[PDB]
Parts: sequence; structure tokens; C-alpha cells
Amino acid sequence: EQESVKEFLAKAKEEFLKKWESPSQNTAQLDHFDRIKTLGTGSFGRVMLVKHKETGNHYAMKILDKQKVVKLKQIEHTLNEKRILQAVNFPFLVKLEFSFKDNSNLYMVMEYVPGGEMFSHLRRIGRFSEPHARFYAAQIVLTFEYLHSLDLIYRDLKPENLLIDQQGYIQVTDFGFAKRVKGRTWTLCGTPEYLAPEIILSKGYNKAVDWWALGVLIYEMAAGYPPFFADQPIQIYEKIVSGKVRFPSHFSSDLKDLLRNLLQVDLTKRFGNLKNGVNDIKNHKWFATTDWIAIYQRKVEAPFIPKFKGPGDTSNFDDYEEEEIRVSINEKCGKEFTEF
Ligand SMILES: O=C(Nc1cccc2ncccc12)c1cccnc1
Repeated sequence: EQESVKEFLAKAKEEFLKKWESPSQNTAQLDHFDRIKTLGTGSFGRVMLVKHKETGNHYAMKILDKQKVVKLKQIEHTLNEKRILQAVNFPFLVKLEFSFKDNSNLYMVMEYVPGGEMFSHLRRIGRFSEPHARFYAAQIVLTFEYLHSLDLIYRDLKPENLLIDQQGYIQVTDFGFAKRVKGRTWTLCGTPEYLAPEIILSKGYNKAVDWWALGVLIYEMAAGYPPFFADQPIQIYEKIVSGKVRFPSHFSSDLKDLLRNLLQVDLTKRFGNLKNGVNDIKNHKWFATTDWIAIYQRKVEAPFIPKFKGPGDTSNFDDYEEEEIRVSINEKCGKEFTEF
């Protein structure tokens, strides 16, 4: 690897470790913000658009209910998410601006990316051309190069987690499954269509699962549907473990070749997990037109700029029932979340 990349990653790791070892805590509070709109909702949390009452800045505030986090066995995952997010710094990762907790909830206040999920744009257009898919894929390759060099595995790559920013570039959001791992880890997590075989088979797995997921993502971007599609998860898992994938005839030969090497069932043969590491991907013919430095510097013109009216526009997100942010008069689960 060019000494340039080595020295870049060495500095990246130094800076990450300093923040990792001494995490920020308690850097805002709820009544500093006005609530605008619910942008997403799940079994233990929500994402709200909020506005800071003094600066006027908009943020995406992730609110996690401590009691539900405990019930659904997400304690360590939520602590991972916040400790990692406060320590990382890369152009294609959504930035954590503040975090805090109260009697009921955990809060992560992120930059608000108004362009919407890649998922929405992909489903609206059907499929992306290979250059369009390649632009996004290159950002993910660089992001994983960064994360993996810090001993971080992301574990939730899917189109819904990739937001399109005001310049048409990707921002990765949702670090709920991200973890600092030297060696192997074992937790079953991830959306079914994106799970690597070794996750399905309950093995001790490593960063190779992220490279598998990149193969799934690239396939889905270029085809409009994922490679192991079936109606129910068990049928998806059978397809994943089988070692068989069918490519549309419109795929280029270079794309098919890259995908066979990312969607390699044998993790010891999978691109991104060999002796040359990420360079087997970066140097593949499918990426021959990619100027990696120019992508990193955000100097490439993007495939499209999302349509939105301003930093507070929510048009590219969808509509959810608006529920209270209630804060109990009694502290819940204080011990479990001491470090947050
Ligand atoms: O933090 C999250 N998302 C976001 C971060 C930053 C900006 C966003 N803009 C708009 C919408 C969501 C955004 C997230 C979403 C789903 C699950 N876990 C986390």
C-alpha cells in the first residue's frame, strides 16, 4: 500500500483511539431542541427531526427507550453505537453532534441529511446504472477501509442506512450493530437479505461479513433487487448458504466477476479478506475508472442531487404517527447505561 494510505490510516487510528478511550458524554439536553417530525420508528427507538432553539440548526435525533433496549437485549449494542460514533471521523459517516440521556431515554443527535435514503431513490428509479452504483460503492469501500482499520465491523449495510446528502454523496447512518472487534464476534444481527453465510451458520465471524454485504448492496443497486431474494427468511437463508447466484444479462462481465468474489461463500476466499485486503477490490477492473482520492475529497460530480428545498425539508422521508417523548419522573435502568 502507498505510504500515503498507511500514514493516513495511522493518523485516523490515533485520533479514533484518543476519543475511544475518553468518550464524550452529556453534551446537550432535550429542552435545547424543538421537535419537528418523526422520520422513522422501530421496536426500541425513533428518529426525530429537531431544531436547536438557539442556533436554528436541524438535527436527526435518535431516541432510544432504555426499558425497551433492555427487553430486546440491545444494551451493549446501544453502548457500542454511541461510543463508536463519538470517536469516528470520515467524510461518508453521519456525524454525531451531541449525546445525552435522561430518566427514560438515550439520545444521539446527528447531522440531518435531507436527501432521503438510498433505498427510496433506488425503488423510485428501479435500478442504478453501473457508473451510478459504482460511485456509491466506492464510498462504501473507502468507509469500510477506514472502519476496518480501526478494528470496527459495521454489520448493517443495506440501502435504508445510506442517506444521500446535499451534494449527492452517501452518509452512512445507524451504527446500532457496529462493534470494535479484534478477531471474531458471534452475535446474530443484520437484515436477512444482507447476512453472510457465516452469520447464518452461527460461526465466529469477522470483517469479511461487511465485504459480503457490499456484494449484496452492489448487486441490489445494479439489478433493483437483491441476489438472494425469496418470500420468507428461511428461504433467503437457504439461497445465501447455497453458493449459487444468478446475474441479469445486462450486468457487465467485470461486475459479475467482482460480485462472485464478494459473494464468495468461503470467507477465506472472499475479496476484502485476502492477503491484499481492500486492494483486491480497489484494483478490480470494475473500479478501473474510479479515482479513489477524488471520491474521498468529494470532487467527483454525483449521479444526482436529491430534490429538497432546504435543510429542514422532510419531503424525502415518510410519514409516521407522532407519539410523545415522555420522560419518567423516576430514573430507569441507570446502572445499565452508566457509561452512555
Ligand atoms: O441515526 C439515524 N439516522 C439519521 C442520521 C443522520 C441524519 C438523518 N437524516 C435523516 C433521517 C435519518 C438520519 C438512524 C436511522 C435509523 C436507525 N438508526 C439510526
